[PDB]
Amino acid sequence: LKEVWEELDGLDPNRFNPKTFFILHDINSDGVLDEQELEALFTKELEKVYDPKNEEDDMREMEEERLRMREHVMKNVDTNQDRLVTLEEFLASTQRKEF
Repeated sequence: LKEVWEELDGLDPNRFNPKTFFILHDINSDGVLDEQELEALFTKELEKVYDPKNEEDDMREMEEERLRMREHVMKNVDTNQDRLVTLEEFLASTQRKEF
């Protein structure tokens, strides 16, 4: 097992791969993400950072953050505004570098 300090050059043709991030987030494997998948993805992100329990206060003033994501995604990713995002139109919002 010779680890050795690896050193890529020219940047291997292994371009990024946003396609997999779309799969891992596809829980019901519907090929699309609706307001029910983003609803759970926002409340859960707080689980990996905040720390709720049985109190009602710290989870209100910061509410400005939940709207910050629900809006930026619904505004910067919504392609044909159908509350539903398909893999096709979604790739565009990303693939189209000029944007």
